Amino acid sequence: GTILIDLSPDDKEFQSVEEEMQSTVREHRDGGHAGGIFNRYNILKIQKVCNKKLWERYTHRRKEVSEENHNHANERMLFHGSPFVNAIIHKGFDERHAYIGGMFGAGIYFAENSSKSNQYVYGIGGGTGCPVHKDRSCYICHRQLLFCRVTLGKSFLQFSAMAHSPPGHHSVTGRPSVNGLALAEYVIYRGEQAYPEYLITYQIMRPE
Ligand SMILES: COc1cccc2c(=O)[nH]c(-c3ccc(Cl)cc3)cc12
Ligand SMILES: [Zn+2]
Repeated sequence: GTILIDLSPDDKEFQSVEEEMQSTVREHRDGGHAGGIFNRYNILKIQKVCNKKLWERYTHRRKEVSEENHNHANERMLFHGSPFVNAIIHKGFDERHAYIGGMFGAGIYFAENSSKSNQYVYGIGGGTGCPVHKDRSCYICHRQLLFCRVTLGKSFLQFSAMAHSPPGHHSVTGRPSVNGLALAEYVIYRGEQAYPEYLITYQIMRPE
C-alpha cells in the first residue's frame, strides 16, 4: 500500500527537509572510514512516503505513549540509514531492522546528524561500501536515507563517549559526552514508534 510522491525543489517541504539534511553534517571520529569524506550532499530526489496502514499503526502507538506520559509523545524528526530502506518503506520498521550490536542494545537506531545515519547506508561500519565499486566513500553511486517521525515518550538518558526499553521508559537517548560537536542518537524498541516519512536520494560530494 505504499506510494511515493516526488516533491518539487520549489516546494517549501523539499527545502526544509534538504536544509535539515545539509545542516546536520559533521566530521566523524573515523576520518570518513565508514561513511566517506564530505562536507555536504548533492540531493537528487525527495519523496513523501504514503502508506495509510503504516501511518495508523504509528498514530495508534503514539497515543498509547502520550497517555503514559502526561499527553506528551515527545515526537522528533530523525534520520535513519540502513541497507533495508526499501523493505522499511513498504512493510514498516520491525525487529529485522534492529542494530543487534548497538551500544544501547538491540533496538532501532536514529540520528540527529544526517552524516551519522550515512555511515550505515551500506551496512554496519559502512560494510564494504557501494555495491558497484566497493567504495565506502563513493562519490558516484546514489545513496538513500529516511527522515522519520519518531515517538520517544519518556526517554532514558545515557551519557556516553529486540530488547526492551528500560522499565518506566519508551526509548533511550545517547547523549554525546566527549565530542562536543556530535548531536544525539536515539533508540526505540518497538517498530510502531517510527514512521518513514521521507525518502531522500543523494550523493556525498567530494570536498574541493
Ligand atoms: C550507532 O548506531 C546508529 C546511530 C545513529 C543512527 C543510526 C542509523 O541511522 N542506522 C543504524 C543501523 C541501521 C541498520 C542496521 Cl542493520 C544497523 C545499524 C545505526 C545507527
Ligand atoms: Zn560506487
